Amino acid sequence: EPLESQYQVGPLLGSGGFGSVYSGIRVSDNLPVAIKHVEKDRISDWGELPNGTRVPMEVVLLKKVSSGFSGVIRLLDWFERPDSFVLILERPEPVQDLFDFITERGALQEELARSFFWQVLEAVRHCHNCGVLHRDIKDENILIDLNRGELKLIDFGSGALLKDTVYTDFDGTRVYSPPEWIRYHRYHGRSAAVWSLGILLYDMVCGDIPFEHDEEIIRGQVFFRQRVSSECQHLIRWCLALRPSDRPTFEEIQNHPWMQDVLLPQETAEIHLH
Ligand SMILES: FC(F)(F)Oc1cccc(-n2nnc3ccc(NCC4CCNCC4)nc32)c1
Repeated sequence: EPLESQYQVGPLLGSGGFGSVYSGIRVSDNLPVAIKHVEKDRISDWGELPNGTRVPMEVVLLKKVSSGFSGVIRLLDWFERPDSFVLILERPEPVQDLFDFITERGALQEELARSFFWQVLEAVRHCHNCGVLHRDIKDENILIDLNRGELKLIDFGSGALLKDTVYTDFDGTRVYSPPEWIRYHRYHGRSAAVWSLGILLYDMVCGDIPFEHDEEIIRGQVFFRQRVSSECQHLIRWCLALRPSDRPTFEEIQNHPWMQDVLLPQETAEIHLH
């Protein structure tokens, strides 16, 4: 079979709502890869490629964003099996997700959080550009290429095609979901994304997410548990405005005073990762 011969399976890296993910190598050129299995019965959202073939939405979305270079994990190949689909994905090495990174480091220095957050913004802009809404932005779905200091977005399994009309479905992470989802089961793509970016930024500079319960999300009152500059607090509170239309655009986020003078990825690595 074209799967078992082209790739050499290694250790299981993780398992969960996303399926089972294995470390692996492409046998030809020894490129490191990740091998992700999803059972068909466990798949909720289906999509279709330009031709007839019906695939997981995730494959559709990944092909739309996997063109060229970016802060998005590249889809190298996919295979269909009788009861599952198998995805072949890029694997940086060495690598660590941002969740684990924050677990080990605690709250991030603002200089480091600025660099990370900037790269997340460019990746998300890229997705929206390609007509893709990720819908599950959070520290676990962000990989750090430790050598290069480059961040990479992963797991489009809760994603959707970007549209200008309302969304009434959501299967991403609840504590990163906006108050309009909690209260009305309605949200629009960009402003729901910006809310989750606000959660992420708080997570980075405080070492934990700001809200646990539905009622806290709805109240939208932000308490800073760690020392954070006034400019950073302001950006966070702006992303977390209760009224969707009160939140910044990607452009306003990147023109914010706190976002100025970002480090390059490589110097971020030299100063903070090496
Ligand atoms: F971490 C590795 F790079 F080694 O693993 C990869 C490499 C490339 C892609 C992925 N992906 N892509 N979608 C994923 C969904 C879940 C997932 N789970 C294992 C990770 C382990 C640590 N980081 C968060 C989850 N990995 C995924 C995982």
